[PDB]
Amino acid sequence: MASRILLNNGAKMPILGLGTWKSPPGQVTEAVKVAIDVGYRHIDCAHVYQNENEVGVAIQEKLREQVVKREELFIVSKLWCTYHEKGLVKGACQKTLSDLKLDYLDLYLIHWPTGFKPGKEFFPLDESGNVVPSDTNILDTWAAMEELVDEGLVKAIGISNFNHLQVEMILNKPGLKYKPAVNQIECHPYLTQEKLIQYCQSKGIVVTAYSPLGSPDRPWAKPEDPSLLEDPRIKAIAAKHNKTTAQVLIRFPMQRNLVVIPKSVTPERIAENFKVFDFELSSQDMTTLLSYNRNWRVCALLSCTSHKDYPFH
Ligand SMILES: NC(=O)C1=CN([C@@H]2O[C@H](COP(=O)(O)OP(=O)(O)OC[C@H]3O[C@@H](n4cnc5c(N)ncnc54)[C@H](OP(=O)(O)O)[C@@H]3O)[C@@H](O)[C@H]2O)C=CC1
Ligand SMILES: O=C(O)COc1cc(F)ccc1C(=S)NCc1ccc(Br)cc1F
Repeated sequence: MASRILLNNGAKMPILGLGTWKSPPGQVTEAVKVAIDVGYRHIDCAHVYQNENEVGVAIQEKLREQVVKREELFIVSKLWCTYHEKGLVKGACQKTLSDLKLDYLDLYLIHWPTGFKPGKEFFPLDESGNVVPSDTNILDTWAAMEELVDEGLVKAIGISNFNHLQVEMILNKPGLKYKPAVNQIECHPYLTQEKLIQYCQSKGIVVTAYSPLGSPDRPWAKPEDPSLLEDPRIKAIAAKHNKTTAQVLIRFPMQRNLVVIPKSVTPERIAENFKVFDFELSSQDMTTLLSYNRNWRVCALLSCTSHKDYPFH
């Protein structure tokens, strides 16, 4: 399969990227170096992941090594919730740029639709454990994102964890200058996202699927939770194709015209997850995988559920 998808900013985005949430800082530099060596050209980052400096060391070394050219990389990061303020967005982007050793990002996302009170804490809480909101809305945050394009800091802007009505708000913004290029959302066989995907695709927004393996390392995992990688129905499809279950789980979103960003810090798995361009799931395989939907989310957070803009129900 073709390795890149065309965005509505005219640029092409690699459909397979390396995720970096939870990648330890002492491991992620090697992970990214290995990823680039074995063919990855897209890295998904975020300031809140607390490892962009170390990701950046890897990127810079591979650029300095001339393993790749900067134009061939597609580096994504995300504006954290405590920086949804006019006067904070540029500096947040610039900190990410400085950490990543870059002079531009290929794509910068509003990480979650919810703004939180600015300050040192990423999740400022009241004394009863509720997140403390910001008054700033997604439209004003979007205007701030548009300025970053116009200043040359980012080539594309987009959104993440926006629900249907929030995407629509963005698209219906008075005076909208740049449409979102991407909506990055959780998506896998247990949370198949057909409705939100069709809406976004119908509007020309590319969807990136996060947690495609079900985020087995999520810190709130419980032993009784469903496990994609261990689901014998998925293992059976993998066996039929002489591929791993992870490879099926990665190929699945690719054939839905999604971008997908599996995370690993294990060199062998980083390579395994890239070897997904030489096999095809049938339509029956695809529909069978879709049938496993159970509306199950890795990423949700009780402390944020009363925020006016919390996306999920
Ligand atoms: N926008 C947002 O709000 C969010 C964005 N994301 C992004 O999406 C990325 C991917 O999602 P994430 O939640 O990290 O989880 P994934 O679904 O990518 O699962 C990662 C886990 O799977 C393991 N794994 C990777 N490859 C294999 C394999 N071939 N066989 C078996 N196990 C494997 C990893 O282990 P190991 O590393 O030990 O090899 C790790 O424990 C994130 O890292 C982040 O970049 C994720 C959540 C939210
Ligand atoms: O968020 C990520 O990329 C990956 O996950 C995280 C990554 C981090 F570095 C820190 C926290 C999270 C959490 S707890 N994320 C879930 C979450 C955060 C905010 C809101 Br609004 C809702 C929500 F569900």
